[PDB]
Amino acid sequence: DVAKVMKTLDGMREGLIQTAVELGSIEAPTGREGAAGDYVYEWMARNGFGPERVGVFDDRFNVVGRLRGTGGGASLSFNSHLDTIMAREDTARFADANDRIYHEAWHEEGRIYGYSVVNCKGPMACWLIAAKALKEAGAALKGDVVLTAVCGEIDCEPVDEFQGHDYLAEDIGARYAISHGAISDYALVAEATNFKPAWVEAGKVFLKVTVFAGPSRYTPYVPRPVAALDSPNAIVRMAKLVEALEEWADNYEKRYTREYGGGTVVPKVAIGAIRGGVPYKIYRFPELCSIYMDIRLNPDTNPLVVQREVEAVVSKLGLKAEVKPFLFRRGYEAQGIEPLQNALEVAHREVVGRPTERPGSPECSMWRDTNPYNELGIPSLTYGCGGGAGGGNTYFLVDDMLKAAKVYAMTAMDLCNRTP
Amino acid sequence: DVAKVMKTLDGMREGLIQTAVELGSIEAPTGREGAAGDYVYEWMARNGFGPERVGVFDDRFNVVGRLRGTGGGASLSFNSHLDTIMAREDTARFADANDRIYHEAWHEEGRIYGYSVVNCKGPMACWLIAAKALKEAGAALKGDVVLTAVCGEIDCEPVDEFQGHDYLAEDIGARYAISHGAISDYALVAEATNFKPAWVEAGKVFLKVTVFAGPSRYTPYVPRPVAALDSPNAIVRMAKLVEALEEWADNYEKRYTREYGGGTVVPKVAIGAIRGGVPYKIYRFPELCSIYMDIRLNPDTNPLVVQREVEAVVSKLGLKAEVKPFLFRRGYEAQGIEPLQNALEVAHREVVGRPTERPGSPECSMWRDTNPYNELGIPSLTYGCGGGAGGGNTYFLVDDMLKAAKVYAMTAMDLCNRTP
Ligand SMILES: Nc1ccc([N+](=O)[O-])cc1C(=O)O
Ligand SMILES: Nc1ccc([N+](=O)[O-])cc1C(=O)O
Repeated sequence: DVAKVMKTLDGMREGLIQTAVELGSIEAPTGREGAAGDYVYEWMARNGFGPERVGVFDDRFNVVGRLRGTGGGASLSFNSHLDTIMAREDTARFADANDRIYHEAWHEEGRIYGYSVVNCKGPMACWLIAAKALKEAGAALKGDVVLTAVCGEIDCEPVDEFQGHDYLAEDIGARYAISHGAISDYALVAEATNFKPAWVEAGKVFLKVTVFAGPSRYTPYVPRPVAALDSPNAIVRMAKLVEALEEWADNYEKRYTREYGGGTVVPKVAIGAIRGGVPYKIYRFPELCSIYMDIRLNPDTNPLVVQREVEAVVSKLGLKAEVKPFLFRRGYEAQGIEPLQNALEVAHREVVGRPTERPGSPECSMWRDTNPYNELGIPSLTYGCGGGAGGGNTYFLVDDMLKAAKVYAMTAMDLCNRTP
Repeated sequence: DVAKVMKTLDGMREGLIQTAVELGSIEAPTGREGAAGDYVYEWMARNGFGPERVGVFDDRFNVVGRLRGTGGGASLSFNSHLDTIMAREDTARFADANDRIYHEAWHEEGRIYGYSVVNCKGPMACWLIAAKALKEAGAALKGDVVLTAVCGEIDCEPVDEFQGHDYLAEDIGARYAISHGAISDYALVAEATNFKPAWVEAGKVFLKVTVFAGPSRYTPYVPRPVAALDSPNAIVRMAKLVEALEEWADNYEKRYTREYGGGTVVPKVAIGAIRGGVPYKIYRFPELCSIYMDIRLNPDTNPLVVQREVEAVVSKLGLKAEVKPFLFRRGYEAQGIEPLQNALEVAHREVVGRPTERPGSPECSMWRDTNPYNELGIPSLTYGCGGGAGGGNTYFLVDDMLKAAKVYAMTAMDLCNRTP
């Protein structure tokens, strides 16, 4: 069998690239994934995978389709996300929000370009094609192959005045699709891991640290000189608190590094946002300033601890602040992952030509949709071509992309013909 | 301390009753919890718990407020749900959809009447008041008391053409509130358990069993006689398939009963809805009919197994059908429950007057929002007065409700002054 499907895949090298660019071209930042979902649904429908739209919202939804199998075999889920990182105008976070790389996809040489291709339509293109090859090559599987394309993968979260349809992400994402029928025995989340598989990822907790000072004064009355930490202007104390927290962050990752069978989890910290006062009434400095922190957790850390740590860092400075968490997610290590691990490995060795190696710590210390599957007892690991977008890589090598498709296919033929 | 708060609660017995009826009277079936959330938000705000609205939709949201503590202590979460079971016009499921009991609440004697009070504003009223007592009695707590009132508790799930805002429930419910900041060291879910605490609850999986027959014929051409199982009318084969599944259902609970520390899980089965063809074009019998089954799971059952079981029940009749699951949730047993269990137990003995006993199997075999807390590592158990609405009880005794408020208060006083 395996030789039939392999030759078949070489048949669709063009189809592989096209699907990637066509998908890559669609503007699909988190919050506008609908357009891409429609493309995949049609693509899936067109190929007889009989898709369904699972979603909280009618313009933000997941697509679940499946390649039915003869019967009595393990079922494997293939997963990737619809949304992309950069919106068309994200001038807040990028110095150059207009680079072509951020919002398009193209074939400039035996490689494919576009942040929207690396994350994450390139991998999705791969298993979409791999499923096509099996069906068209009429391969024999006893188990179903489930094709899950999800939305809201990326870590956008509502906070404060940003609530609802536009800001939601992972709550309406893969975990929704699963809890509403996209279940299988094992699941392979396809993302760029550089052909290295990982069965651990990290949780996270988001803290909104607000520091209090005051009292506000009309600028002609502001009192100086005063020590930074005793400033009445909360932006100034925040300045100090930011630098203390930056050192805490430096140590946090070292202390909480944990090595797992699945990978080595090095959980980092970052201050994603800050805001105090409003730009259109600055005549009075603000009595409070806020920062938004992204703290990663290894699978074994309780977020309440981390809050208390950050609470402590604040107390050491004699500041008065409110540390409040507005997001908490858990990271998991796969249990019972072996069958999929093994199936993947044989395929990998056959195609790539060498054993799989330990993934880099960053690839095991982030959020990937393996956590929802593992959360619900569907053993999951992540594996794909290219290097991580957060790295960040900007292209894929079509040969690599073609290899990944073979591995996905072979993994399926292997695993799906084993009885659970 | 404990006596100060106890005398205080007798101070607010009427407020206890008023709060329940006022809350019970609000029409708040799942899908319209908005009016009630607003009520609680203002109630919470009026009393200084500084509430916040956590929700996916602006008319369906959870309310989280908290009674701040001095510092360096464990924090305890109190939880109850806003929604009620029966909508004002639910003529589809109830023979008398107009009974006063289904949609209102009233104080007719030392007891309070109303399905909306038993499930679930009676308990919510209890701890809302308990929080009031502590604050008003200036009791000493080192840790926060978190007041979480949620929506989408009840098992309404979107399916088929019923998707979106109106049909969503627990996905936007408590698990949303927690994943977005309503975290504590421990959590107590207040519902009617008959003053027996349980820290295990059951999962569930929903299957849409669709059976195919045919071919369609205009009534004057329908062929008879034919055996039931060979009928062209898909409603007829379904009649046979329903009785097979009913016998499978009788056995399922016996085979899968499991005993846990938190309780004994007896997982039942039920066929909640059926529909084949449409009432406004009956001249042609339908080539397919569907039933929607609600299958509970003990925490250790894999939803994939139960599907194969039912797929089997179909295959044994030689029927061709499509068994597809459209909901899957997991049931959990609490881990690390001891501190709450004990804190609860001491209060119970003092107020109720005797040791606590094992809960009834139904109360451990359902869905309660303890599963979301436990899923995310917050040990949780459920305890409240009265007997379960699913039973279904139709009233609460004002005395028992007052006791339950005393227990909640005492639990908080104990637990919140322990350091984690
Ligand atoms: N899961 C991810 C989420 C976000 C980003 N990013 O760089 O914005 C990358 C990945 C990834 O898979 O590499
Ligand atoms: N959590 C529940 C959900 C539904 C129902 N019901 O009878 O429809 C009852 C309860 C309960 O708590 O007893």
